[PDB]
Amino acid sequence: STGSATTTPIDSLDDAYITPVQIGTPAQTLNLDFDTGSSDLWVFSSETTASEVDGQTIYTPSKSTTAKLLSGATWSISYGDGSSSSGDVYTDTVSVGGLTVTGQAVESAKKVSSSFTEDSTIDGLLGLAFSTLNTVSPTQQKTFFDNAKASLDSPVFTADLGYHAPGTYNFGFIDTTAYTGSITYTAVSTKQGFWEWTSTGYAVGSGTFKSTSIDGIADTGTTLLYLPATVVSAYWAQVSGAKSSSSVGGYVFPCSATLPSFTFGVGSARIVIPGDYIDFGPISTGSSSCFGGIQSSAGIGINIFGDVALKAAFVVFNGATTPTLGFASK
Repeated sequence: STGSATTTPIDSLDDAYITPVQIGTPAQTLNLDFDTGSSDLWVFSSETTASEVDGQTIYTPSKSTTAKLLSGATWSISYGDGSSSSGDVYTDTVSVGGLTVTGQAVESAKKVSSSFTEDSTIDGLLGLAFSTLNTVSPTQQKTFFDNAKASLDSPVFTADLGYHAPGTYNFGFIDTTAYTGSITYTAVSTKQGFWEWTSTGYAVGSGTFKSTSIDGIADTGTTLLYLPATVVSAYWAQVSGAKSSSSVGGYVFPCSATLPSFTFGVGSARIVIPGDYIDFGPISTGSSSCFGGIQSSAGIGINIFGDVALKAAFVVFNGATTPTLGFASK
């Protein structure tokens, strides 16, 4: 079996991407944030505190003839940004782009943090990291990909995120028309539950490539590219007027600037992030100071190849017995 679904930026800055997911019988369609950095499928629901719901589409399990309360099960998660959510658990039928899993754990929110409430375009998350990170207690639950794996033509999913435009998540096959040249595969560590790999280095604009090992995670659920402070300093040094701002919380730059590209290494291959992808617009409405898309990972504790990097590539999440990651230009 295979599945294929279109993923859409939630706003003009590509702050995140949503993908339609069918849950329950009859189908209830929710727009979820596919997140290769976490492993819970959770949704706004009929159970969510009313004051915490503001424009989102909810899952109503009492209206699904295939929904079953998972007795005694609860979940609670806190994300790298500082947001969180929690509730109970149903099992139900979940389909993505024509691919169906029966008995998927659907985590129903009773509480969500303000940042979720304030984001009317995201109805929940669909986690695609490794199931070892799933927060359901007392019995851990499997991710959608893990449940589907055995049925897929090939145990893979691919992420093809667009710059200011729609893209695609495919399950079970590689669309050879979606990329240029070849796919370079690179080793993955699952020891932290993430799609964790090691980049072979970087370049800034037309500058010389610096060979250096950068350990990080491929994370569709993170907007920006978070790298070591030395690397990030080297990048913003090439932008006149750029500076790290304590008050804003990162590197900012004059909106009139033209940004250089940023290249990262995958083995001997190279992925080029166009400079336009690194512009996240005014820090506040009407300001001529703009927020940068490459930021320091110091104090995160891990480097993050988020959307800024991944949308410059066709990315293969290979879930074979020994997982690997593949990157191609497009």
